[PDB]
Amino acid sequence: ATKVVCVLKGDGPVQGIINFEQKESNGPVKVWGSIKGLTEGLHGFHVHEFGDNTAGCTSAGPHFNPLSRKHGGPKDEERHVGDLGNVTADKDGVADVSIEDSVISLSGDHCIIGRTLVVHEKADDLGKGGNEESTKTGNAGSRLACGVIGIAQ
Amino acid sequence: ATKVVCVLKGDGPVQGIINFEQKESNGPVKVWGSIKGLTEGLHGFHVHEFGDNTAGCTSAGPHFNPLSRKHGGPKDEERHVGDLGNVTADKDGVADVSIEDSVISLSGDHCIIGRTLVVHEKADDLGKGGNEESTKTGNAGSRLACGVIGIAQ
Ligand SMILES: [Cu+2]
Ligand SMILES: [Cu+2]
Ligand SMILES: [Zn+2]
Ligand SMILES: [Zn+2]
Repeated sequence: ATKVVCVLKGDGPVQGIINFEQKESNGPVKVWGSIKGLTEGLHGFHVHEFGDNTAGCTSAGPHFNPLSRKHGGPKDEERHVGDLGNVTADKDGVADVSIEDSVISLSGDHCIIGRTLVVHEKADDLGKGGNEESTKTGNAGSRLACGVIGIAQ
Repeated sequence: ATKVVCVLKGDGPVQGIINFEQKESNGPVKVWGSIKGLTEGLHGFHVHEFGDNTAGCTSAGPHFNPLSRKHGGPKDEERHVGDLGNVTADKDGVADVSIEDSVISLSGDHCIIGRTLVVHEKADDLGKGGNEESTKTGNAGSRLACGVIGIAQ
């Protein structure tokens, strides 16, 4: 794949549009877009395993993790494929998202197409929280909005 | 893939859940589930090209058609990959979908993961309407509900 898009929606005010682009079947994935409705500050931003919206964001499952690693930040060697870290919302509740990641992919074994993008209630502690939950979700809390990742024109 | 799912939602009362399962790469895809809120009778049922929900079902674009063929019914050689024909709603407004198709796939060039499933306003004429629109959309009319096709557990 080359271009993909995800529309985040939830039961609250959080909504956004996140694009993904991958020039090469191997490489870096550019991820960008905007999310509104958020409390100012850091929010966990992850690719969850299943593109299943049958029970809202809950049915998305845990973080996409085909290498069976523990949770971390995007720069850690130890992390889930789906660990994209935090995004930052401004005082207007708006997160201008721009991330480049070489672990997720739009092709191959780490393909995230058909999976779910989630934006969280609180900051992802990137696996340094000192408890089991930190090693699973970064303590990012509830899922405020999500969308299935789909193929874009 | 083995298993994928799609949650259909739209601007009106149509909603449903559709499952797709494929056991061999080859291989035939079983499609099944329930759609409620429909007018009794025949409704067009297609996989559209983009998993892009940015502007409702409109942004899903045209029928998935990597072979650049004309619109047909699922039994036709001449058809788009996305042409699943009609589903039938009963007098309760419920379409209990059960289709088997070996043109769509959950992998390879005809993969529908990350594309959009749509259920339409009217019957799909299966490319037998005698006008240009018939050879494109089957004259199935408006898009009542759609969802991105996602990976299920
Ligand atoms: Cu998460
Ligand atoms: Cu259609
Ligand atoms: Zn994680
Ligand atoms: Zn068609």
